[PDB]
Amino acid sequence: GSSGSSGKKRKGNLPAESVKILRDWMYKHRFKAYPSEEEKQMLSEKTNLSLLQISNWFINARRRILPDMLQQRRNDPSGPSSG
Repeated sequence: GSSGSSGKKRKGNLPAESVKILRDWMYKHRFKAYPSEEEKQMLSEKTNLSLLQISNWFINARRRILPDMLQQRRNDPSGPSSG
């Protein structure tokens, strides 16, 4: 037996209650903070978001959350472009 669903909508950030689902995972995997088509699709079921939103959130989230949980002070200023 096989089946599926669809949904197209537009919304800003995600609701904490929902984020928790993503974060909780981003923590254990904080190492890379990059889920797989499977991981995302899985969480999207609990958060009720769209694969697009999932990864999208991780992007900016990995700039405030990842660094907030991992707290890895790399201190490596990527050289400029000068162009």
